[PDB]
Amino acid sequence: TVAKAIFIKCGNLGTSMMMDMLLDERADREDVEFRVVGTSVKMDPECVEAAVEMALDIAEDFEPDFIVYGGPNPAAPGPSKAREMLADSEYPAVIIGDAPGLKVKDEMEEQGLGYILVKPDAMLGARREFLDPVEMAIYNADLMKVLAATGVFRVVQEAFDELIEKAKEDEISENDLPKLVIDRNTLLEREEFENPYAMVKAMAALEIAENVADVSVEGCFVEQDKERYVPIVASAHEMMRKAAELADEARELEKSNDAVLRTPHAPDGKVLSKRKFMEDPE
Amino acid sequence: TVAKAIFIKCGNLGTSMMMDMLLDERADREDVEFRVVGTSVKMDPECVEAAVEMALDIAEDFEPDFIVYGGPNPAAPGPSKAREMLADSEYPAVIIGDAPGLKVKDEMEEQGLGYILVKPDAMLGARREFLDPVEMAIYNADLMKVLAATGVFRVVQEAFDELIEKAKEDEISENDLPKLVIDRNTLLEREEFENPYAMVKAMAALEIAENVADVSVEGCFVEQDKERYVPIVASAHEMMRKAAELADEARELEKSNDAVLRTPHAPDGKVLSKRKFMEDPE
Amino acid sequence: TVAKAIFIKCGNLGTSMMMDMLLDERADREDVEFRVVGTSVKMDPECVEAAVEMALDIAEDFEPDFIVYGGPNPAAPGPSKAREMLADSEYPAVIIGDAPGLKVKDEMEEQGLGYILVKPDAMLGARREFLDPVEMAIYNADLMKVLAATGVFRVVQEAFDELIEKAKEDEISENDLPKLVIDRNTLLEREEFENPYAMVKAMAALEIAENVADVSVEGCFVEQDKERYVPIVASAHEMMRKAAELADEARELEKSNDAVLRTPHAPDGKVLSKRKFMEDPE
Amino acid sequence: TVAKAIFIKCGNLGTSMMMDMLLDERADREDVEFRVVGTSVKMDPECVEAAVEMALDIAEDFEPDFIVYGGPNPAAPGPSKAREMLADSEYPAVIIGDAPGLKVKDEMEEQGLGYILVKPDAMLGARREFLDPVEMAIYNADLMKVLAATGVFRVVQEAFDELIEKAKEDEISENDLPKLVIDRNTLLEREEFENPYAMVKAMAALEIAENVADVSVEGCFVEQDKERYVPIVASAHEMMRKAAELADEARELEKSNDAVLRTPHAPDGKVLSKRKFMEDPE
Amino acid sequence: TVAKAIFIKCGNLGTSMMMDMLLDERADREDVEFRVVGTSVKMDPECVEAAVEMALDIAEDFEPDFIVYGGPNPAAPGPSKAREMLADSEYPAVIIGDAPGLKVKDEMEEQGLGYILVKPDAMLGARREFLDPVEMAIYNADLMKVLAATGVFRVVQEAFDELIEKAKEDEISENDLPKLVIDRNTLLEREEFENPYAMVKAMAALEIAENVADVSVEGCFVEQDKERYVPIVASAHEMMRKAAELADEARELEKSNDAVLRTPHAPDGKVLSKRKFMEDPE
Amino acid sequence: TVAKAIFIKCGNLGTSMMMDMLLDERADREDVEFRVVGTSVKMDPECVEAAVEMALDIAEDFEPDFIVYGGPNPAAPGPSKAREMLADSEYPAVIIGDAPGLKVKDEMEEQGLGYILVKPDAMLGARREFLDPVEMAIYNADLMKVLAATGVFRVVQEAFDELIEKAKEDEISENDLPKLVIDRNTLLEREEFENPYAMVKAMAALEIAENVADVSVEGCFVEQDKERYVPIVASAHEMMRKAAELADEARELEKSNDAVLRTPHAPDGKVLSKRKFMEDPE
Ligand SMILES: [Mg+2]
Ligand SMILES: [Mg+2]
Ligand SMILES: [Mg+2]
Ligand SMILES: [Mg+2]
Ligand SMILES: [Mg+2]
Ligand SMILES: [Mg+2]
Ligand SMILES: [Mg+2]
Ligand SMILES: [Mg+2]
Repeated sequence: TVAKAIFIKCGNLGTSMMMDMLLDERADREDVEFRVVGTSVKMDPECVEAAVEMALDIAEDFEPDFIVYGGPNPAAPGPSKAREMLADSEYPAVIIGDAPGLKVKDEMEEQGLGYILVKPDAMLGARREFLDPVEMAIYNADLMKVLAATGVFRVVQEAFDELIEKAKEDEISENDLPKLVIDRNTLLEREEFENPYAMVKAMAALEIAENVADVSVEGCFVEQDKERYVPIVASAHEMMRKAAELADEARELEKSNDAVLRTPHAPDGKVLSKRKFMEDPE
Repeated sequence: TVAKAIFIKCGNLGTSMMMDMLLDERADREDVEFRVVGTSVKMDPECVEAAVEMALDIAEDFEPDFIVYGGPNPAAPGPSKAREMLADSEYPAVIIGDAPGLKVKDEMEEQGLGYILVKPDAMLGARREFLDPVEMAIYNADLMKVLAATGVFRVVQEAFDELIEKAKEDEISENDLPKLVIDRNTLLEREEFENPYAMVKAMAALEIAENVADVSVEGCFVEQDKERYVPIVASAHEMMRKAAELADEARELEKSNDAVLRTPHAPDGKVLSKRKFMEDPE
Repeated sequence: TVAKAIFIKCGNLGTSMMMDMLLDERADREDVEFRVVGTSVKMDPECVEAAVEMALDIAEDFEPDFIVYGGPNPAAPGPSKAREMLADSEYPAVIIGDAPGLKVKDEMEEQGLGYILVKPDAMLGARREFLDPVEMAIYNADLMKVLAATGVFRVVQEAFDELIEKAKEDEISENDLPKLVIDRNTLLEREEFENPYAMVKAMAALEIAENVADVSVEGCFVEQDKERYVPIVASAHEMMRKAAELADEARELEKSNDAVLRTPHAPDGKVLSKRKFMEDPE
Repeated sequence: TVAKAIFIKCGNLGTSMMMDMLLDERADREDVEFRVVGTSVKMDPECVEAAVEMALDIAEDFEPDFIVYGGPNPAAPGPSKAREMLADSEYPAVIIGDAPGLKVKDEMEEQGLGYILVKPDAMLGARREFLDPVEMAIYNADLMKVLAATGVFRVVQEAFDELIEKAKEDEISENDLPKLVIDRNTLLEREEFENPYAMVKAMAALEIAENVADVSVEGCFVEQDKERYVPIVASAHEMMRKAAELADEARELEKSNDAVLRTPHAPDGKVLSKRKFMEDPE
Repeated sequence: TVAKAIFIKCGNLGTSMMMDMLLDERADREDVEFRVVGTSVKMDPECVEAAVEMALDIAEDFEPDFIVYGGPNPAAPGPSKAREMLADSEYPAVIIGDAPGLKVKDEMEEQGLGYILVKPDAMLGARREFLDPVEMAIYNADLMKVLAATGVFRVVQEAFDELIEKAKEDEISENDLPKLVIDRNTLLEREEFENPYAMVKAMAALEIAENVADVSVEGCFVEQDKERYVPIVASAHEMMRKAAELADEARELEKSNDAVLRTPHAPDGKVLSKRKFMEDPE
Repeated sequence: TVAKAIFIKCGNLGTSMMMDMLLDERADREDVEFRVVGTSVKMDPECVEAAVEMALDIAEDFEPDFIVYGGPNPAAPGPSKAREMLADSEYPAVIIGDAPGLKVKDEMEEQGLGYILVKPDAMLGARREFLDPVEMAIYNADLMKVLAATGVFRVVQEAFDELIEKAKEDEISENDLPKLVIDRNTLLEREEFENPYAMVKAMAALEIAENVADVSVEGCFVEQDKERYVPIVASAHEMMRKAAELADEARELEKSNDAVLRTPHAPDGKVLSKRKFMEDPE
């Protein structure tokens, strides 16, 4: 049995960039089929409605088991429109967002929607005087390293792998949909790191990443004097570059102990596991 | 006038991940509208045909000025199917690929297709014993840093910004479509770096990135003994992590000279430019 | 001529550690004379009363133009007892503290006391399972580097030096007592850095340092499960270590531009200035 | 029993900055009480006399079990005056100093004084053209990191904790006073590091720190041409920065082995011990 | 007992620099005696003939069991003249060279010569506008670190040591002459590293080092525009510097596991072995 | 005119490894011809005599303008034998050695010999339990980097190039022979570095390198307990590794200012100069 899902991407978040690929890392899974659609970085109501309409049009013939909408701020006008539309459909749906989505957690539960809110997936320093295409890619590279090496992406992988198993049995109820809020403390109960200083460095990285959002918000929405907001948004990006270095340090500590956790998918979808470098995943 | 384009993403390449977002980094461009569709990491003929069918179905009402297909190896069976389908349509199209696409350069020109082949966008170490979702994200983070900080993404941004200006006048001929092959030497004629050692470090990074592909190919397709191919594909990822460090070093050298090039888009689409940190882009 | 002051130290703050020495770095100023007294790390009301008693006791013959009380949380029982005793004395006083001091900011202005509150001077992870003497010294070394290389200590040096001048004019009124709150944004109003990225890295260092406090507070006072609070306080120390590294990176950028600001004292007390390494300070 | 001591600080040494704090890192010991006095950085005969007078006057009602004088060069005029005054007093006393103190080791033994001479606690590059307040704080941050992470501060902690136990017998014989000389080779007799390379990197850091003193002395007291002495004193600071980086590397090695030694004090003064991060100190 | 050999050095290779010293690291072996002769960096046929003449001249009385010729490109005119003269002599010979030596591999086996071709021993960026004496020494330092820390020099040490044993048995036949080609994959057949990531980082270092050669060749012999060839040769040197850093990182991983392999010679010549730092070599 | 010289190498010193190569970095000088002979690492009286005999025998027909003997400790038995033999010969000669050579500086002057004594060229940690071939190569790679990047090799290059010009007069007076002692302070009289912090970091690297010798001597010739001497010699190597990192940092600072001094030789032997990367050497 093959699980099917549609992913909708409007605006950009580190987790939404990677969400679907974390589920079939080598494209050799025989038990899933996905469609991805979106309006690139635009996330205003008009564009989001168009993205969701594309998804629901495709859904008629594709018959997805679930639909995922990912992008910044579930509480903003565009994303709110996607929530209304998905909540109004027959398809089980999950919203992937950032910390600002906490504001509409109750609304989503009432809408029968699942959610994964990633607090360290911080908004970048989006002022024209600082953020050009290259800087936007450098920041996303640092954020991707943080979310991957700290183990945050493994939490997302697990949540979706569980939903995929239920999708195969056409047994996805509203109570099966995730209601997750990820942050620094999430790491305390993961079996991610064998070395404790790796866990602690990873936690420091996620704390710094979560803190970057407040700096970006101050420089993009509060401060209006350019002589002040340009340095402010740039400082947010310097923070994120150091958070990636902490995440890199944590991973190198696991390498020193030959204890790097790897959880690849088998062709039939089963999530395997290994720690030692030369050990086969099982 | 608003330029419209559809991006199709099958399989994953660092350049295809970012291609559309490099054109509207803060989502405030009033002169473009994009639709993005794809089948995630799957790039076999069946999936690619489905992705292209989605795009062409959307194209009827969306009326794009051009269509872009991005993903690994334009010469593989799946991508070749996309090339046939796009070549058979009325829509000007561009193929974004990696070095293996060089094999079908002549075919694409005969098909009336543009192309941007990025040699340093290297295939990862895709063996199940090593590549799990987290490792696949860490590698992509390093590759994204390399492609961004060396200036490769600025070359892509420029090529598409030129096509967008022509799209606005509905004047995109086959001769206007790009025919670009990017590698280490491309950097020699860019006005990217003010400091020469930054350029030289960026070139070293792209050379190492291009070389990673041969290692990944050896470990994934040639070597069949796991005691040998697992270390081989892992060594490819260690190379890419050092290429990202070189790219980071180049950018820090530009920072030391307060000469970091930034080329953000104005709301009307115009590509602005600046070097000094406190200088407004113009 | 020759101003005099008494410094009282109870508990420890990075700023209180260095405050007096920042005013006579080579012990060759002839316009100042200082006395330092305290009860070491203890800062309970009994111990703080004893410390101010010592200060007030020696003030009788020493005759200080002003007295300084420095240590953590001026809102706590111990430090509050000290503000009480100093406000009702015949010597103008200044309170050096950290962010919690903001709770009693107005109360201090009402008491006729001066103050310098350093937000980035963060409480450390004071849990017995983690913080031994060596770890405390390591954390203080990192904090000392942050406060010094970001330029925060220069702001403090300048405040006390201006007061030392007002004091020589035997006219120290309340309107002369400093009323400073120092944080990341303090750097925007300074000319500390010639290189813009050095200032932005220094800002990021101060933001991380300020954020360390919330983590230490959670681990010391809120979280009660030791499997969680030990990793939490350690993650605060890993954050500070990276803040120290950003501060170091900033200073190295100034070195690359041969623009390290140095403001040494002359024997008469005047603050000289220089930027180039081989430039005499004027 | 509650042991009591008075610490006198004139001039600045890394060990004198931290000595008292190393004995009650979280201020929760109920078996000790300290008073700290001094004249800040000034250490001339006049100031040191005043410093010891304050101490002796306080000693009257405080009734300490021992007195500690810490500062650079026990052989200089001021410190020599302090040695005579303390040697003459009724209180058992210990002198904390640097390598120049070796010149009067026999003399202190005849004066009935204890001593802890720390060779790596090197004099800084005190030339006006180079050493301003910020540079002095940066140097001290590096030196503190070296003395902490190499284990030197634990040697000092242990010596005083041993004396405090003796004091609880209200009988400190001259025989009980420490007579220690600490340097690179001190580590060979300790079990500070579980990893041998961490021990040898720590030894290299202490050797470099010890060697800094000779460079500082040359630039401050021998070389008279500013074109030569400013570079000489700055080179001493670059050496101390790298010593701190070596000490940091040693500690990260202990982290990789989850073997960081921690020896916190219990509320009753007992020194506990632990190696594994998640293990309770016992 | 006491084997003898003559080493001839013309031109420079990292391996030829170190080959003889790797056999008697502390100059205390009593089973070997060596003579070294050459014409420095010159390797033209006239200079190489003179060097072999010296060797053959001293061989008359010295009576070497074997002669070694080491330097770049055994396929070039100069080195070919040396293979000619050595193959037609009464002393068994071995040729140490780099990758270009593969062109004449069969030709050398036909000449009855032994060989050790080190692929990672890459030609440097020998253009006058870039390579001065200091840059050449820097490049050689990085290459020397790569060849040593990755374990390549141990492979070479072992080849010559086994030959030295065959030589003492006065039975050195052609079947005893080494026929080695060393590259990244050579490490897969060794037990050099206890930590798997140290071996993978060492493999990546050797792959980058091998790739440096193609870049140097392009800049020195193909590219003719100086605005392009100077950056090209410099990028090859930046690559080697990162290869040296990966090799260093690998060695540090072995240190973290206290597993640095050491194979020192005993006075009698037997190769001892040890892994733990404090373990006597047996 | 074609100057000729013979280099004799017994034992190993960093300066003796590179001395001849520093004079013809690309082997294109047509004004010089060299012969190099030696006994590898052995430097006992027997071997050194044989070494000088080879040289003197070759000198007959070669007819060099001067002879150079390079190796550790000019004062040891073997080197002393070489000094006597060369002093007695008809050829002007120069002795290259390390700091122990200072012991016979007056003697060499009376022997009519020139000398270049390099204090930072430190003896390595030659204890069997620690120094195997790989460790020796690693140490030498770090030392080479220090002597190259700090500018010491340029001092040596210049001294010999000055002597070669004299030799082209077929008249080298004793007065023409170099009498140099190189150490940290040598940099103060050079204009090697455009950036002053690069100069002081290079000075710090040479100081650390010079200080390594004393640690090595202690572990090799003074300390007899293996539990103490193995850590001692390994600590000397950790110091040299950090000295190399400092020298690397100095060079990267020159790169940031596009001010890397390069002084390549022209085909006729003239020494050219350039600072800016893209500028031709003149
Ligand atoms: Mg439903
Ligand atoms: Mg409902
Ligand atoms: Mg169910
Ligand atoms: Mg067409
Ligand atoms: Mg056509
Ligand atoms: Mg046209
Ligand atoms: Mg439990
Ligand atoms: Mg031109």
